[PDB]
Amino acid sequence: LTPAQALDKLDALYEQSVVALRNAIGNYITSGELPDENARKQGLFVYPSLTVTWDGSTTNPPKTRAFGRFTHAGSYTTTITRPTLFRSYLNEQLTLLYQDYGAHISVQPSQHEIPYPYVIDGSELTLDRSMSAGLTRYFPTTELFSPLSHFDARRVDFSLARLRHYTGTPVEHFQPFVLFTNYTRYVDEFVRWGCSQILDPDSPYIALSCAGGNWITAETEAPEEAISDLAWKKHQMPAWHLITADGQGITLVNIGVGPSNAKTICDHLAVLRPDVWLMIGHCGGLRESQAIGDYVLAHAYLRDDHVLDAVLPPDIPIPSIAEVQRALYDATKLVSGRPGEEVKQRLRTGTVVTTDDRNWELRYSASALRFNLSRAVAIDMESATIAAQGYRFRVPYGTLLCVSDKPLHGEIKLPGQANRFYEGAISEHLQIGIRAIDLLRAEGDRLHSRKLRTFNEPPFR
Amino acid sequence: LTPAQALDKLDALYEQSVVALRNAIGNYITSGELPDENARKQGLFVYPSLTVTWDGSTTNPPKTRAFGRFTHAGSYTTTITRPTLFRSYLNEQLTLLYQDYGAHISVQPSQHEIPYPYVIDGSELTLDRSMSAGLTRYFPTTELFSPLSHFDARRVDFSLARLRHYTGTPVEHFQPFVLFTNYTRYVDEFVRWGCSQILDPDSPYIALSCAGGNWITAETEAPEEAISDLAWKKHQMPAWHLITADGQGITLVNIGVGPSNAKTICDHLAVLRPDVWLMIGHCGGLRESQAIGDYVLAHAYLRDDHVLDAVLPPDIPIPSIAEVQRALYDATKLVSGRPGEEVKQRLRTGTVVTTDDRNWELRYSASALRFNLSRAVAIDMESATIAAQGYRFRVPYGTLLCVSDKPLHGEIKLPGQANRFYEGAISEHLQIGIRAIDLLRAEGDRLHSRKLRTFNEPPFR
Amino acid sequence: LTPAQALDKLDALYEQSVVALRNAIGNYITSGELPDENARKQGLFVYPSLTVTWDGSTTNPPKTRAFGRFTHAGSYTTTITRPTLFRSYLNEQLTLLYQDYGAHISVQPSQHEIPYPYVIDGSELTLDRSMSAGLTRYFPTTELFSPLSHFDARRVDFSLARLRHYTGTPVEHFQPFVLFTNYTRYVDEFVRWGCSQILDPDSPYIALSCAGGNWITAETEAPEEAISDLAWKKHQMPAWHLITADGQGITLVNIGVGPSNAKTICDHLAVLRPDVWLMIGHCGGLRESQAIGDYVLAHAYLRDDHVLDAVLPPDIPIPSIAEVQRALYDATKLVSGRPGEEVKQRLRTGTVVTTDDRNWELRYSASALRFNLSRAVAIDMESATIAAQGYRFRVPYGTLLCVSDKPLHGEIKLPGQANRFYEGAISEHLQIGIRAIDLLRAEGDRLHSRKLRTFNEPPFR
Repeated sequence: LTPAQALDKLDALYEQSVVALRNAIGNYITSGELPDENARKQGLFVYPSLTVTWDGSTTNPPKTRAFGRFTHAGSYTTTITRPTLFRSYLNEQLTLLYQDYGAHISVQPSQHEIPYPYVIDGSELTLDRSMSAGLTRYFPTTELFSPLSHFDARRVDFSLARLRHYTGTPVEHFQPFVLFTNYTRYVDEFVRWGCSQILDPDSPYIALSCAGGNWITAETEAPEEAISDLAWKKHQMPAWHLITADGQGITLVNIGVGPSNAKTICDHLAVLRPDVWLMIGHCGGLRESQAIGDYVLAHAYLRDDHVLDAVLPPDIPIPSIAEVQRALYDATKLVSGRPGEEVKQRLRTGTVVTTDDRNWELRYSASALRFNLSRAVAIDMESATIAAQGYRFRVPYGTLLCVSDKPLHGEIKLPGQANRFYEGAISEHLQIGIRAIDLLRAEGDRLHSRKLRTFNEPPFR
Repeated sequence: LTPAQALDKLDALYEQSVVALRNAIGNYITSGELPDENARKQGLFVYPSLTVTWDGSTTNPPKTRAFGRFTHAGSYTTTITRPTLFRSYLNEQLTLLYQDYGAHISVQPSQHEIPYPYVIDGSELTLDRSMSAGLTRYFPTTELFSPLSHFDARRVDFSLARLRHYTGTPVEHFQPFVLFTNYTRYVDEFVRWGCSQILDPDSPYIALSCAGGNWITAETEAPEEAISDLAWKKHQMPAWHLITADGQGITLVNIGVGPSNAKTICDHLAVLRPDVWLMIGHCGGLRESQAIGDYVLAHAYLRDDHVLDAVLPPDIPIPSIAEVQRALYDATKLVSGRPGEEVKQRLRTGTVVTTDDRNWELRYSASALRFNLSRAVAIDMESATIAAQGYRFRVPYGTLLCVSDKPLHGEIKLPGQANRFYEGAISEHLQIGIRAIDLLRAEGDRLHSRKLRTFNEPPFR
Repeated sequence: LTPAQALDKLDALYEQSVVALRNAIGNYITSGELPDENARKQGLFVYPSLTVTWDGSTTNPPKTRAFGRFTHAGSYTTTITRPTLFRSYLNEQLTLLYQDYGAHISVQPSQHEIPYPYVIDGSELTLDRSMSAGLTRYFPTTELFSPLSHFDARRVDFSLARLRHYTGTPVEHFQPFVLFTNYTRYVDEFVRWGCSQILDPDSPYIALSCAGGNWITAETEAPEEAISDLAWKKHQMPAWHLITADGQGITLVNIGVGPSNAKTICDHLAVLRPDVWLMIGHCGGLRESQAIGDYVLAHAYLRDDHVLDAVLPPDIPIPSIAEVQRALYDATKLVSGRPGEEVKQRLRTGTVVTTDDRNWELRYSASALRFNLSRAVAIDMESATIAAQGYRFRVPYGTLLCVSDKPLHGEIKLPGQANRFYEGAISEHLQIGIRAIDLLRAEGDRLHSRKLRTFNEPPFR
């Protein structure tokens, strides 16, 4: 079986099942009819199942590529969902295994049914008590030889649903290069630069999906509702997508503040298999030689975020991704206009502390030892969490923060208040983020190294 | 008071005290005479004390330099020892503070006497029971406003004595660029390349101090006793110094195996304030795609060495020094020929596990989870310790190991056992180390960044 | 099936397999021929498998003996290797179970093939890339009801190989009574005393295997190369075996310094099932009443060695072995002349701290609390590790150190230098060790008590 073929059979099998389930649900709602246990066992509501096998013998196996490789020989499977949405990805990946390793592809009904909530397309239903009880009782609901991908069908559906809700955007609009910001003024500056890019008939950016719904293209009456204030009341983490023809745009998510939030957003955004996400936000400068408006390139993190300690113990080393570091570095060199060791007067590379206690100042003395011990240089509340999640989900990551204040030196200024020197840098900052992406996008596959491959790393990127 | 002046008064005061103490000791040994408590209180046996003050007001204070800076205004002091040995360093540092900040230097007797063992230039002079007791009873012994430097007089003397003993070399011969190796064959290759360098009338290398005593210069009968086998029985960590006129040579120390050793050696070598030390040794490849002879550039460490957990908790992040990473990377590009992106076929950049349990294989199962969790790529027994010590003592560090075997893939091999493919690269490996040093030496001050500065970082480098 | 019979069938089955594998390997090397999977399944490369069963009903079951007992009724099995080497041991053990319990012995091919490295007798192979790859791919490699013995076939082969490498000696020369030393001068004194013993036609000692190869017997031209300095460069832990007719000699291993090393050596030496190993080395005296040259009989250990914390938690109690303690005690009484309670002026029995941080002095204040809390009396770097390993592998153990300096009292000496009084003591010390062994050897089986038996203690000693 071949790539293109596999995709079609996936498309087919999937549509078939979702349609079959929707039908079953309606038939129950209207007449109270139940599905026949036999057709289900036969794979009525089941997700398609994609399997790739390798005999383990190829003359020149790619050993440098970061993804799309085989560690050993055998069969790798996984359930599939939204084949259309993932068509690009699925093809790119299957092709690599098909050609480079000459793998045996095959598609067929899995043993996992699609939870009914994931097939109810229009507005969520509003059945009475009994009606609901009956649904969750007679229909597929959510429950609490080697993996072919990182997430299985159910995990992906679960996250796709959330991404929409939190983001206030369609999962189809997300771009491969992500930018995370903890300050509202960053979106403002992003949207503005965005629309600008659309009108420029040279900028590949041809559209702008906005948290809330607004779709903005070259010909759009009043490009004002782009930042419909109502967004920040309906969506905990609004997103904005500067889309391009080939879908190599830039997606920006304003994760807001709290490690709790940074973990949550990444847990879902991860299923879309991004190429890289960058933390572009404000932070506190801990060194006296730092001036508000300066930049910090995180090269390590003191994880006082707690949110990921369970799944990733604090003594597990979270490294810097060289490729992402250079991009962030050079981007600062170019955008800030000063080439050479000149940048060091505006950029400090060092260890960043991420914490879940915003009023950490109230306990400085207690923190001070660890702060010194780790040669901390700045402090924030998302960095380490974003990095850690990138590390966990194999998504290149990087952190470039802008000093918005110096807690340890009288100058405490809560973002939103008058802080000339910080505020005036918000635009340049966002630009360093964007340029870093440009640089990384041009890197092609170089972007991805083997730095995050686990021993059991799935063949799919 | 000025730099040159301060240095001379230090020289003076020091010589005076050591001589005064040697005298006191002889006078006791010969006649049983004791020193007069009054002259001691006056500063008879005391070390000189160097003090630098800053009023805290300079128009353009260096804020980018990594060392020789002032965080705040005030008086910084420290006891001084072996002023002659540290003449170069002491001058370079005092000068920076004198000029750039216009600091007020001053020298004067401290309140700390020199332990008598540090002044007995002679290995020994046989004293019986009572003679000894009398000595430790009536003479200075080792009894377990801001800091100007990292180590005080006693701490330095302590380490200098050891460095000699462990190394089998004179502390005066140590060079600013250090190479650490865990395999005897590395020294062989180093010595050979060294002598060759001396004979070449273009290679700045004009001498070769050898563990044991042998001093080798351009005109030396038989440059054979260079590796006097007796060294490895008298010195737990033999050193070899390829000295140059200006003292910018290369020092190589064969730390042998065990984290216990790596810590010990660094504790002492640190007082000589090196410019960078590199871990050039063997390791086990944990990834299937690795081949014996390949290289590993550590970009993080899983610290299972235990030896430093007390003074530096495992959750404290130890980063990579960008400058050192590039040098190690580029050096591998150049030396292994075939540069560019082909290097990735021979060099893997990833996390290295350092452990104190050599037979860790006997417990693989237990380790496996953490190995996977940390995306480990290789395993050794010094890396993380050397790195962590560099981190602690503010000495740029880097690790570039060579896969000598693959424990997880039927190929457990021992350093001594026949390993055709590892042995073959030992020369090329050492060359990558040396080239990286060359590259870093040429970096001038660029080598030193602010990545290791603590909040209370001492003015002196 | 009977003892002698079982040993022969083991001998047979083993030789057969190793020969068959060697043949297979050659056939591959020369023609590229592969073994037939069928013959392998049949047990072509497999180790013999020794099984003993007990119906669980004997009138007077030995309940006092320390080893060779049955906890419950059932079948106890294990793979066997080098039957010839273990002939003595294997017989002695199988006999005890055969007679005392009337057990049913049986031998037969196991399910475990012998890793090819263990059958290549001469020197390790040096095949090219492909040749090696092919070997590890098509042949047995090292991959990472109740047990009859402590270690199975593979584990034993693994350690036998290492013992040779680290020790620089043939596993067949190892004697039942072991001495561990952390100072080179101990071997010197041992060798000297050894040759002396050989020449004396009353001393059972008739030979001396030396680390490096040198075999010394009564008629050996120049007994000088006994301590071939080259040993300490090729062997991380040289051994010397004072052999006797009946193999009840004394083996001395210079484990050098570091807990990492002590663990490693015991991991392997353990498979030879020694009768007892003693830690005879130097240490630091922590009590002012102690004088350099004094002895310390460890009766407990503060485990700051970290190296065994994983496998044996620090709160698990490591006791003293009464039998070994008496021997060590009396040996000090006899050898030091001082009889009765006079010994207490030269020997202090107390708790010893073992650490992996050699420059622990640099942190005294932090240690001091625990030191006091544990009534510490001396400090070293192997004791607790050797003791713990003995405890782990059921090998009676004991520690008798010699004070080589007093860190806490102005004499932070560096053993490997000019410490007059410690040097003098060495010979007497080594003699106490040797006398203790004599005493224990005479103890016959008394030596072994039930103090180390686990609940599942294997039948074999």
